[PDB]
Amino acid sequence: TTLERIEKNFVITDPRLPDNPIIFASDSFLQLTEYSREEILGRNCRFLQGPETDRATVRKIRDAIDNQTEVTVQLINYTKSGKKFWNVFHLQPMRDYKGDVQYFIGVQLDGTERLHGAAEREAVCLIKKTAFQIAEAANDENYF
Ligand SMILES: Cc1cc2nc3c(=O)[nH]c(=O)nc-3n(C[C@H](O)[C@H](O)[C@H](O)COP(=O)(O)O)c2cc1C
Repeated sequence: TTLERIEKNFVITDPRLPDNPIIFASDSFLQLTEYSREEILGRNCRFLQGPETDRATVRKIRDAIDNQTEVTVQLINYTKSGKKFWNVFHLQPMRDYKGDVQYFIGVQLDGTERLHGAAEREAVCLIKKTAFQIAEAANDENYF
């Protein structure tokens, strides 16, 4: 139940810094994407995007960041070696006591296909629970 013990794909970014960089990436995220921490810490997550990534879906994420709201989408992402995967992606802002966004949590559920129906429902339920758990752990450890 510790932040570093959560065995899920996620990053935490700081939108009060230039270009909303990654300030924490989970071990699972590194294994999934094949990047190491000296490669992606302090960088924006958009390195996951590539030729087949749908630009309109990316705009939805952009808008949600600009508006400081949550969002859930499915989109194609790329590992460092350039292999494609489908990503059910959930963005969850982390607000302090007065409602200022301190960080964004980003959770990735990787797969080989875009999901529909009950399988999409399941995936979305899962990543939204994971984001809740991350937010609680980070706060309980005064991690950031
Ligand atoms: C916490 C967080 C996690 C993100 N995770 C992903 C991701 O897993 N895959 C992806 O394609 N974009 C992800 N993004 C989106 C990019 O960082 C960026 O916000 C998006 O591409 C839109 O901004 P842009 O138009 O400048 O590229 C994430 C953003 C944040 C803030």
